[PDB]
Formats: sequence, C-alpha cells, structure tokens
Amino acid sequence: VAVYHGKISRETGEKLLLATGLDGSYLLRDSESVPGVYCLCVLYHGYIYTYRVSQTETGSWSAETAPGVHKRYFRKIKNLISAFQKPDQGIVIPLQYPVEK
Amino acid sequence: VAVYHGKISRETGEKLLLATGLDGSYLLRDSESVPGVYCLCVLYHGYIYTYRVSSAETAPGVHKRYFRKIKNLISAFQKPDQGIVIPLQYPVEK
Amino acid sequence: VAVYHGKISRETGEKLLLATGLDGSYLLRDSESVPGVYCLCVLYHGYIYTYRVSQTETGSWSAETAPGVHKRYFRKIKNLISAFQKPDQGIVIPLQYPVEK
Amino acid sequence: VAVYHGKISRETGEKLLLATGLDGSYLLRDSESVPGVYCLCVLYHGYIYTYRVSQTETGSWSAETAPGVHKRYFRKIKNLISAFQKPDQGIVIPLQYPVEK
Repeated sequence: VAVYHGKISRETGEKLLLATGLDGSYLLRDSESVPGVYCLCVLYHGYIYTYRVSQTETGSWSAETAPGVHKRYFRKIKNLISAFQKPDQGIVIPLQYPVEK
Repeated sequence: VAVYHGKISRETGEKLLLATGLDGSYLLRDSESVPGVYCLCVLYHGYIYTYRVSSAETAPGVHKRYFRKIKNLISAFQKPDQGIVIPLQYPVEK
Repeated sequence: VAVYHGKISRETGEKLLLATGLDGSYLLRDSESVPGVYCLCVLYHGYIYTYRVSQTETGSWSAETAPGVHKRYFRKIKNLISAFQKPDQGIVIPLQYPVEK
Repeated sequence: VAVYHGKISRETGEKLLLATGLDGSYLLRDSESVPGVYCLCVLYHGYIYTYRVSQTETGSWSAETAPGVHKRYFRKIKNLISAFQKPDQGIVIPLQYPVEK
C-alpha cells in the first residue's frame, strides 16, 4: 500500500498532511494508542480527521466512522481505500490525494 | 463526569495531561474526528493514549464491556487488564 | 521541575504520596486555595505535611516553614527543592524520594 | 539527539527508514566501518543515502557531503542536524522527518 507509512508517529503524519494543504489528502499509519490497529488520516479544511482501521479475526478490513453504524468489510486494504474514494461512506471528505512519499 | 472537558481541543487535552507529569493521568474530551464520540485520554511515559468512547474501543482480543453510565466505565478502567496501556489513576477535573 | 504535578487536586496528590508509604516522599502541586502558589507536600510517618511555595515579583522563590526559621530565597525553584533535601531547613523531614511520575 | 540510535546495525537502520516510506526520513547510527564515526542516513525515493558524520581533532562535527560543497563544521551535533534541514547543504534532500523511536 503506497499510502501506508509504518514506523511514523501521529505528529509526523499530521505535519505531512498539513503541508499538502489539500482536502482529501490522506495516509495510513500505525496507531500509537492501540498496537495492531491502523489510522486512516485525512485532511479537510486544515484539520486532520483520524479513523481507526482494523482487521477482523478472519482478516477483513474495516474503518470505524459513525458509532453503531454497520461497517463495510474488505478483503484487501486497497479495496477499502478505493471504496472510501466515493462520497457518503462515513468519513468527512472522500480520499483523493494519496501521500506516498 | 468530573474529568469530562467538553469543547476543548485535542491539543488542549494533551497539554493538560502533560502538565500533570503523572503516569495514569486522564481526562475525557470530545472527538474532533467523529461528532458525538468522546476520547478517553491517558498519559503514560510522556505519551498520550487516546481511546474512543462512543463503551471504549481498546486492544483487540479484549472482551468489550458496556456501561450504562460513563462514570462506571471510568471506574472499571481504574483496574488492570482492561485493554488500555495503564490503569486510570489521576483524574484531571479542572 | 520533575516533582511538579500540575492540574491535580490536593486529594489526588495526597493519595499518591500516601501510596508510596515512604518517609520523605514529596511532590509539588498547585495550591487550590491561592492561584499562583504551590504546595510542597512531604510524607512523614503516615501523614502529609504541606508547605506553601511561592515566587515573588522579582522571580525569587521561597517556602513558608516552621516559625523562627530564617526564610531563604532562591533564584530558581529547582535550587529551593535541592536546598530542602538538606537537614535543618524548617520542614518535618528533608525531601528524599521525589515523586516524578 | 533524539534521532541517534546507537548499537543498531546498518541493516536495522535501513529497514526502519524504508518502512517509513517518506522522503527526508532520517536517523543517525554508529558507523560499523569506522568506530566512533556516525552515519546520517536519509531516505529519498526509495533509496538510503548515508553520509558519514565525524568529530575532529578538536571536537567539531561535520558531514561528508557532495564534492565541491563547502564543508561546514559544528560544535554541536544538534546544530549540524538543524543546518541539514535546509536545502543546498550538499545532501540529496533536506532532513525532514526524524526517526526518534
């Protein structure tokens, strides 16, 4: 996943996204608060929105958005990312500009 | 809930916890990412750990507990082995 | 100051000191009675002894101790704390075991 | 120097930088070739760039950069690292994202 950057902190990922200044800039990183979980981080109007991404026991991927709403599950994280490029998936703005480096 | 601080930002919350300088200091604040969700924020070894409360989202493999009252959730997380990095120890109330 | 723990109440700071069970354990906390003043709190024989610590208009620091004790002023609070690790300074026992976290 | 990681190998250092996937990610490690010399290691477009950093006869620090570059010397290694956060210092990309842990 070119947008996944392991071994970077929340602060680094936010500085990078903020530098882009583009709505829908995004990256994936490791959660610092919960080992084993990931954070899908999205810039919108100068603020970073962070959504927890995790795998089920059998390996399916989902993002936590509104509480208590049925999630969509994906075999592959790239398919999760693709789905969240569309509107009304539950994040503040669609994923549009991947931070790959 | 005495440790709940509404309206304040993540940065304000983190500064408050860092001002305590104690492992296990904690507060509750509003999520900036998901409206209507809260964040249970805990200081440990100089780092803030944030757990969404919305029940608390903790380490996978932990039996999720549910509480009628947030004050009873807070009390439960004052004990070990609840899925957060260190038990809740010192409330930041004001 | 590593022994300074802001934004915690008297009750919380005293419970923490008592948990250590060590004579000469100490911390510095915010006064809840007078904004801007601090409380140097020392455990001795199961009780907490509290001494007000404040900074003057000139930046100097001093502690209110036993009466009849010559009041000492310090440029820096860290130097006040070090001074009170020595014997015969007007507190119940010298500062010995800093509560730092 | 928070980006300094002693007692780690070239291999460990490079694996860690590559994992970040961010241009300008950097760390300082021990040279395995020359005891007491260091290596400033920087990720850029998928490649690790390694610049030797050493202290002189009389205690100043410098990095070996591109030929032709006017070599700067530093009393403090943190000031060396700050200078190399700017462009046109002789390395392939400025230092941007410190690997601190």
